[PDB]
Order: sequence, then structure tokens, then C-alpha cells
Amino acid sequence: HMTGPMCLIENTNGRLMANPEALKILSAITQPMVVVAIVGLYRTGKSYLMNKLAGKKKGFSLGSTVQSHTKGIWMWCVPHPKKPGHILVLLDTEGLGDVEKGDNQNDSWIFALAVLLSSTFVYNSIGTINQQAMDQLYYVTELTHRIRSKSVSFFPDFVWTLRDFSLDLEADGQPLTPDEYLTYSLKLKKGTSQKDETFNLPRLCIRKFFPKKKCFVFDRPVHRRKLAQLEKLQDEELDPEFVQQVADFCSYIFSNSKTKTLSGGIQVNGPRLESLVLTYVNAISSGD
Amino acid sequence: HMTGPMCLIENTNGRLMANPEALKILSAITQPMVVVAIVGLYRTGKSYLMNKLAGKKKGFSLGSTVQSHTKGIWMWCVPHPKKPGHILVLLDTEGLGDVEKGDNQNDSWIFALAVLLSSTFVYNSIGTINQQAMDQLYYVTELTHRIRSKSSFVSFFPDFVWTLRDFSLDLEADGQPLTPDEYLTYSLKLKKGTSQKDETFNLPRLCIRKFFPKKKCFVFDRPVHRRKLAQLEKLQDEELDPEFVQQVADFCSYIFSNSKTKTLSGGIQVNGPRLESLVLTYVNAISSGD
Ligand SMILES: Nc1nc2c(ncn2[C@@H]2O[C@H](COP(=O)(O)OP(=O)(O)O)[C@@H](O)[C@H]2O)c(=O)[nH]1
Ligand SMILES: Nc1nc2c(ncn2[C@@H]2O[C@H](COP(=O)(O)OP(=O)(O)O)[C@@H](O)[C@H]2O)c(=O)[nH]1
Ligand SMILES: [Mg+2]
Ligand SMILES: [Mg+2]
Repeated sequence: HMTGPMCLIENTNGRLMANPEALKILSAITQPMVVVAIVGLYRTGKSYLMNKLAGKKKGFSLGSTVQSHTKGIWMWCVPHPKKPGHILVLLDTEGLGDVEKGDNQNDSWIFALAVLLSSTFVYNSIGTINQQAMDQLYYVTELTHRIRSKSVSFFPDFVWTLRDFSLDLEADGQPLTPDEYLTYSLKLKKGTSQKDETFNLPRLCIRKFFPKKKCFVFDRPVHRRKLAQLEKLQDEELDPEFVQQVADFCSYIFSNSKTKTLSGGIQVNGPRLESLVLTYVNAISSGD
Repeated sequence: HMTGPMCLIENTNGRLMANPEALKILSAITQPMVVVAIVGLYRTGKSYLMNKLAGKKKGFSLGSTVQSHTKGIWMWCVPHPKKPGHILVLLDTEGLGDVEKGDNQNDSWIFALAVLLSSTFVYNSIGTINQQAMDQLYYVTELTHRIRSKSSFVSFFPDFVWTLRDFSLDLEADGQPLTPDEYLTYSLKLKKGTSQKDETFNLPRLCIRKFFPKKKCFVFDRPVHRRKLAQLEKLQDEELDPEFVQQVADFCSYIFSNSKTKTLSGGIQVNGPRLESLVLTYVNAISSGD
């Protein structure tokens, strides 16, 4: 179908704008869509990983340096490898926490669209699950509600991805599967005090918002850094357990991600996505 | 004399408290003190790097899992290797962002003490410099000021080192090479001037650039190529990536060579007891309710 990705939402001087040439494309796509989005801190291997879902080396473009690379949000519409008659829609996001940009508001808008447009949301981090991440995920989650405001589940399913993973998956003595880890980290605290409650308040809203959760670890894809010629490498050349792990991740998405859905049940196709995108983007550029 | 570290500030159920048996010790030490602290997200190889300043293996203890390890603040006193008649004091901190704890105001207190007790403050992070980091650094910085109050061009604010761990990426920008320092000042570079959201930027980059006089940055390549990472207290330098050895050596050399003597305001040099009594002052100052 589509040979490479194109920018869906442009990001210039803190204005987010739909790119009309993508809407023109969405608007022609009649099949239902599974939508996968990914976000995380910047320089964190997101675009590389998205590309593995499209089963191509080279697509969403990479960038090698300390400078951020992906700006705005890029979509890529491809045939669904495992659900005949569906399109897979990949969303690649500008990474959070650019110091070049120094703009948390803007971060939050992008984060929010991702969650809003997606039927599987993919939060990417390096090494550990981390409270500053928890936090932000909560904040954006609440934000999402407030955006739906202007204008049997349809909230997206969730995946945490852990990169360059090093540490023993172990805790309080006993082994952990990546999923036991992720629920360890949303594990509510006994009962009440009021700081027993401070806690919980994020963990609750997160356990509620995302029906399905899943988690995957990933070893460094290469032992030195020949880490920068990565658009170019086969799979011999990579650490085999990274290839194992990727494969596992792709199979989960292909086999579990659901068809994107509006409220009241209707399945989202091209034009229904086009219309969301406008709706949500128009909502952001007006008055809270 | 001091053979291994010792908890200086206990952290139990969200109340921090000085450890008497460690003041008893400080109270006996009468040489001047260079103080180096380190903080950063948890599980980030802080305690390891810290041992390197003491030139030992084994010392501050490590932990190899996803759970956090170092709790409170550990101190460790030792000769200074370059500055005769001084003591080097090392301060290893509880890492930030523990999901088990889920408690930022506790984080912040601990951040804040490190900054307060130190003459060289070392901020440790994985991979990149990163706005949520700079943000937090700013927040604490302006928290520092507030704690100092609750206690009444030639200055006594700590010097600053950013440490970047498991560093992968090209040090390159806008087309032109970068040294680790050029990176750090790249990140604190002020925006051209005028307008509003121009000055919402800037506002943290200002306070940092004022607060910390000297600034330095160091990169650090993953110690080992597999993950025999997890025994590490017990590997000799042959067995490590020899560019990480290089880099540790270079960072040690800077600390030893450049970290100043810790100083009260009005100029007095800090020794054992004057630390004992800073620790107490700052710790009591946190146990009221601002
Ligand atoms: N250390 C590390 N680097 C990676 C990984 N995956 C990709 N990279 C490299 O990190 C750089 C930026 O990749 P990218 O996907 O653009 O990061 P993004 O900004 O999150 O999109 C590229 O040189 C990638 O080859 C990884 O899993 N670990
Ligand atoms: N990936 C990685 N691991 C490290 C590095 N340095 C130490 N480690 C390992 O990370 C684990 C935790 O070390 P530690 O210093 O206690 O982390 P801390 O929580 O920040 O104190 C140990 O297994 C260390 O051997 C590093 O530079 N990179
Ligand atoms: Mg990218
Ligand atoms: Mg530690």
C-alpha cells in the first residue's frame, strides 16, 4: 500500500496543524483501522521500533545524534499482517523532553493526541519504569478527558516498552515476568492514610483508563555502538535476543491490538479518523 | 579509619533523620572537607560511580535488580588523594523516581540536602540531557533557597557536574561537533530575548546558570558489552570496556583536581563538626511544615 510514512500533524512554533495531503489520503481509506501509537522521551529508539511493526528496515526516519529528529506525528498506513480487510496505522511521535524546545505544554498536546487517536498506545522508556513517567501518564490521561469534552471499552490498550534493559527482573526475593513488573508498579497501597491516597490516585486512574496492559523488555540491539547504522543492518548482525524480543512484541500487537472505535461502538475508517484528527487538533487551538 | 560507608541520613516512613553514630564520627574529624554528592534517577549506576572516587571496589553497596537499593544518604570519609590535609566526603543518595515509594516531596527533600551539603554536586542521568531533569534541578534549586531562609563575586554555592551514562549517540549538533561541555552549555543556551514563552524558557536556565558557578559534563560508555553488568563490585579494569576506564579516570581526575573546600557563608571552611551541625540544621528545618 503506502511505501513510506508521511507527517500527519505538523509542529511549527508550537502550532499543531493537520497536514492536508495526509487527510486527503486518510479520506480515501474505507477499511477499518487498527491504530498504534508510540511515545516516550526523546532519543529513545522509538522510530526504529515502529519500523519493526511495518516489517521494513527504513521508513520513519532515525537520526543519530543528541538532537531530536522526529517532529510532530507521522502516520504510516499499511495492510494488517493478521486481520484480513483491516489497515494498520502506525503513529510515530516527537519524543518528550527536548531541551532544544523547552516546552512541556507542547509535549503534553502531542502525548494527548497519541492517546486520543490510538487503539494501542505504546509508552517507550529506557531501563526502568519510573515514577516521573507514571506521573506524566496520569496527567495526560486526565487531560484526555478534558479534551473529549470540547465536542464496553473504547479507551486504548496499553503497552510499556523497556529499552536497553539491564537489571535482574527480580523483587522481594521472587522472579518477575515483564508483566508482573508492570503490575508491581501499579500495585495499590494497603488502605487509607491521606498519603496512602496521594499514591494510588495516579495508579487508580491508570488502571481504569487502559483496559488491557502489557509490557516488553528489550536488550541493546548492538554490543558496541555500531548503533547509528541501524536503518542498514540485517538481523544476524543484531544481538539475537533483541530479535527474539522484537519478534515477540510484533506478534502481540498483530495478534491483540483491536479495531479503533468511536463512542457508541462505530468502527473507525479513514474518513472517521480524518475527522477526529481535525476535531482534536481544532480543539487544541482555541480555548483550553 | 573509615573503612566503609555509613548511613548519614536515615529515611523511614517519609521522615528523614540524622544518624547519631555518623555525627559522632563527623564530630571527631577536624580537617577541612571537600564534599561530593550525587543524585539522579534510581537504578542508574550512581553508587558504582561513587566507589570510583574512593578508588576502591566495594564500598557503597550496589544491588542488581529493578528494585532500588541505596536508601537515605550515605557518607564516606577519606583522604583526599590530591589535597594534603583535607578529607574527601562522598555522599551517595537514594535514587529519584522509585515506583515502590511513589513520593516526590520525599525525593525533593533528598535532592535538596545533597545540593545543600555539597561543594560539588553531581547529577547522574542515562543517555541524554533532558528537560524533566533540568526542570527538577530548577525546582530544587529554588527550594534550596527556601530552606536556607528557614535558618535565620565570591560565593559558596556548589559546583556542578552532569554525568551521562550508557552514552550511545553522536555528540553532534546543527552540523558542528560537540564536546561534552559544549553539549551542556548547548542545553542551557538562552533564547534570543524578547516575547513571553521566550521567557518561560530561559527562566530555569537562568537560575541554574546563576546558582552553580563552575559547570562540567562527562560521558560514559556502558561498562561491559554483555550484561555481566551485574557482578561489578568485583571486576578489575582489564575486564571492562577500556574507554569507560578512560572516562572514569578522566572524571576522577577533575573532581580531585578541581572540587573546592566546602564553605559556610562569610567564608569559613567546613570541617567535621561544622558539617555535623549543617546536617542537623537542615534536617530539623525540613521536619516542621513549609
Ligand atoms: N541505545 C539504543 N539505541 C537505539 C535503540 N534503538 C534505536 N537506537 C538508535 O537511537 C538513535 C535514535 O533513534 P530514534 O528511533 O530516532 O529515537 P526517537 O527519537 O525516540 O525516535 C538511532 O541512532 C537509533 O539507531 C535502542 O534500543 N537502544
Ligand atoms: N547499564 C549500566 N549499568 C550500570 C552502570 N554502572 C553500574 N551499573 C549497574 O547498575 C546496577 C545498580 O547500580 P547502582 O550504583 O546501585 O545504581 P543506583 O541505584 O543509582 O545506585 C548495578 O548492577 C550496577 O553494576 C552503567 O554505567 N550502566
Ligand atoms: Mg523518532
Ligand atoms: Mg545507589
